[PDB]
Amino acid sequence: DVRILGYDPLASPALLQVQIPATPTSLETAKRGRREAIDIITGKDDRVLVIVGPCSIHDLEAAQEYALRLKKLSDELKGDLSIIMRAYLEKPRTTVGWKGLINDPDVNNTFNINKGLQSARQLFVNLTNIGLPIGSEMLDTISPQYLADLVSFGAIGARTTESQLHRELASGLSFPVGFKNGTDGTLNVAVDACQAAAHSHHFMGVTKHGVAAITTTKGNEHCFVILRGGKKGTNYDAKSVAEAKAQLPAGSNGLMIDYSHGNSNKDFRNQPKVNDVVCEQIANGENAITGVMIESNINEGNQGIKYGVSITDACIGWETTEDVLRKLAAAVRQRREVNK
Amino acid sequence: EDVRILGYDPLASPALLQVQIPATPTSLETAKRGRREAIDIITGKDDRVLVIVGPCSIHDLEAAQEYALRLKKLSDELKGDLSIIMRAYLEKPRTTVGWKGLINDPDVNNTFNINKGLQSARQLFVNLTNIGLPIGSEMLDTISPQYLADLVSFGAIGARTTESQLHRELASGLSFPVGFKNGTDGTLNVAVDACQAAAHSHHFMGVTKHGVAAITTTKGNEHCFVILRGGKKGTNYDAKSVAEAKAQLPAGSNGLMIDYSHGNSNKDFRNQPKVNDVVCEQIANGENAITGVMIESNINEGNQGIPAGLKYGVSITDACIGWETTEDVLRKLAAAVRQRREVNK
Ligand SMILES: [Mn+2]
Ligand SMILES: [Mn+2]
Repeated sequence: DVRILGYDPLASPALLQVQIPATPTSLETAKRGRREAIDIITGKDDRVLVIVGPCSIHDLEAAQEYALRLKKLSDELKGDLSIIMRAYLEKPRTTVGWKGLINDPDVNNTFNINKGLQSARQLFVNLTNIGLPIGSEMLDTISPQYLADLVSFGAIGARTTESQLHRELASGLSFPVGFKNGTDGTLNVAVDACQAAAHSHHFMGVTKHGVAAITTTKGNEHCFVILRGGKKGTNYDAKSVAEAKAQLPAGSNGLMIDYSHGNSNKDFRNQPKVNDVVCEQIANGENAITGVMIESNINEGNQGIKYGVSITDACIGWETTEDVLRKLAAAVRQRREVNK
Repeated sequence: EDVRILGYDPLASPALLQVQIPATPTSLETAKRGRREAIDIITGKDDRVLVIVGPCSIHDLEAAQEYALRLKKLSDELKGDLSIIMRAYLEKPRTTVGWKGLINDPDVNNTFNINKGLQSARQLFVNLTNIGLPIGSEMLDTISPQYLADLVSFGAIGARTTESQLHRELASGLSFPVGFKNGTDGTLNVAVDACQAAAHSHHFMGVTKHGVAAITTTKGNEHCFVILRGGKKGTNYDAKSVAEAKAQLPAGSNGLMIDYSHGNSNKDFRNQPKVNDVVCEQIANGENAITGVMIESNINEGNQGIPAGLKYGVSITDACIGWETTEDVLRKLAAAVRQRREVNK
């Protein structure tokens, strides 16, 4: 163990669940978010599933203010959209950099992971307690034990969609999982991931009491592809969606399109333009698009190391978010008309 | 919660398996020797080539022992020129599903007896190193290295997990050199990024020798290096891909390793000796950035499906070159190493 500096004690998932209990509203909300998201990706419901909110959460109170606005918009638009807030705790870096709330909640390289996990669960409880479902990237394979009861959607990021460990993980999660296409912009690895996660897996994993055991999973048939561009180009357009559909196996779930990341070409101000392009497909009868993902915050833009502004990727601001989501809802309505 | 968890089965702790299947003094010295030689070669202290050679995966301990005996004998002959580490790969990343290796399902019949897999794996690693033959394996699982690390001289992160922050974190705490493969699309940037990330100290949740989760702090691993293994945009073992790979290395970079198989073989194990010819030509001509090579090699060539009913010493995963071809390839590689010395004086 020449490269292990040490091991510091860790509260067990079960312990944290008792110390920071979910409310009845919190649990009911998480269940509802899962039902609603399942109905949309499997084509039972004709609304669009929207995963919308910050790139990352670094500020609990700001996240709560944002949740309150989004919960109100979600009440306004619920005939047409099912909204789940991005409450992303874990951030994959290109090389190194802030990994998120769990890993370093004080954002100052002290890495108080126990406090991160307490802040993470108190956050998840606080958001779901106002009746808003939340979603997060499942990067760490141990973290979900601490938080899964509160979560209605999980994302596997572009850099881990190929990882057999993350496909294993997804195969045992109690909620829908969106696998992002690879960083090269092609979808094959995400389709492979969905198939893989749909099978039963055996692997070593951590229990609620914090010990390693052999886990057997059931297989997760609520996995879907998220289109998020990449080096081969953006993939939110009708030609990219036609190629995507051409590649889907029998049994596939609906596609989600991420407006941000590679689909925004390094410019958050592109997300409303992606929205216009996606809305046009939907409004003209595209039924394979069942989800969108949007990086949105109280205030727009980003910053390196200001209230309600991202410290990771740049987001559209609140007012733009309203306009984007109202436009999406209307495209949903128009699609109902086409389908009559 | 746990609606897609069918159950948890008990697992022996790493410490417990370490006591039940102890490493011999020879095993431990061999693992340490293998790390020293590999460090010396990737950091440019020694002018031999590091060779990671052997089966795609191990599914048969006795065939693995016979392969190891022939390999050790060859390694004694060519040790002036080549530092050889056996591939004893226990964990196999699949395109979708399929046999994941000896740990996951050692009986190869979907019974998934992971306790027996871990015992077979560790017994295997002790058997190989106990003849003085150092071993390597892909570090796919972030928990299994606790069972096995005291015996390992080289760790690989597969193309499919080079971008994964968990695997960069893992590598940053392993006591041996780690090779990151370029991505499946054939580009190198993600491997260079993985090496830089693994060289840093990380804090993450991990499993201890006693089998409980705790927060791990690593030191960072300065012995990570890039393995060129081709991919969708084409093969990358030739002199121009090598020059373009050297152009992207940051200051402080370790030497490059070229994988003859996988993406650099174009769907055909018969191409491994042809990649050898091209690689040898660069080495013999003075290329000092190429410090390692990787070869998928078994007692017999080709591969076979799973029909108990398996033919002896044939791969049940990727196709390999057979033993005879291997001896030829390595002899020729040794020759190129000697020629390089002549060019460098
Ligand atoms: Mn982002
Ligand atoms: Mn292979």
